[PDB]
Amino acid sequence: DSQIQFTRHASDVLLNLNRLRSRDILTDVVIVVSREQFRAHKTVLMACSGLFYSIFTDQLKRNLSVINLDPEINPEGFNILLDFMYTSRLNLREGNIMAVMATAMYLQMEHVVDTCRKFIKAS
Amino acid sequence: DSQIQFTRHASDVLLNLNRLRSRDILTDVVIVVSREQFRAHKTVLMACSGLFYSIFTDQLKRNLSVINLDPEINPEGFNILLDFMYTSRLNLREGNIMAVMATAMYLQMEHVVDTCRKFIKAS
Ligand SMILES: Cn1cc(C#CCn2cnc3c(c(/C=C/C(N)=O)cn3CC(=O)Nc3ccncc3Cl)c2=O)cn1
Ligand SMILES: Cn1cc(C#CCn2cnc3c(c(/C=C/C(N)=O)cn3CC(=O)Nc3ccncc3Cl)c2=O)cn1
Repeated sequence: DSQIQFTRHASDVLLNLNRLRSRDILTDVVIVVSREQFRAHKTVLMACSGLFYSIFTDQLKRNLSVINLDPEINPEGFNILLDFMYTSRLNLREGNIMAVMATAMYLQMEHVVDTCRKFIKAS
Repeated sequence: DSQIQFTRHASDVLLNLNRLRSRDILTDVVIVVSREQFRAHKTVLMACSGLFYSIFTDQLKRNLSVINLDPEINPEGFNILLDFMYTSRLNLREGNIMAVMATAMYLQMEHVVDTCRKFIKAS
């Protein structure tokens, strides 16, 4: 009938999902990146990453509780991207850009990769 | 270091969460409303509703897979609100406003209740 749009709702949801992550509430996977580990919600990972979408949509892998990433992936770059997934904010710096871009390619995050390219273009 | 804001990210996440709901992927609770049932992600419910937050944050209830709502709750009003949670869009109409408002009070959704009040004020 009469539709009403709430402009802050999606950001408020994402904030609250991040609050749950910070309390480890209903997290259902650990992502292992070399010597570090990061806990998350599979649904958020799938929503933000083609790699995680492809993993958890397969019935064969959906119920995995631990995912080991490629040993070459930089844990800092992963952490930057995980925080982006839950905040919409990307901490890109000359000192991290290459690792973040390579990690975003691996995670299949095309908009982040494109933004990294724009960052390179802007020096 | 250098922070970059992605303005469409939160809405894109929510869209993808709704796509998962529509495929029943990683849904982990059924909400029973009289003769109808609705499947959802607990994390989204907790993010959007004080009632569901209070239920699932308690360790006693966190692992419940079925929640029976009060038998007085209107399934249409619940469905409208569940769709709002996953879309940011509220379908309010003269024919549903009272049931939606009462349901939003029960679900502890203050911004929706306030919007219902504004709808009443605007006739
Ligand atoms: C080498 N290389 C490959 C790539 C790539 C790619 C394509 N690509 C696939 N998938 C994606 C993104 C994405 C956005 C991330 C961002 N902000 O950049 C989020 N996803 C998951 C998704 O679409 N999930 C979904 C779909 C439908 N229904 C339910 C769900 Cl959960 C995404 O960008 C970059 N470099
Ligand atoms: C009788 N009556 C009582 C009320 C009420 C109330 C307060 N109230 C409590 N809770 C809420 C809302 C809310 C917004 C919904 C909307 N769009 O209107 C979302 N929540 C869950 C939440 O804050 N979750 C959360 C918090 C912290 N950390 C993690 C998480 Cl998941 C919320 O409005 C209305 N009528």
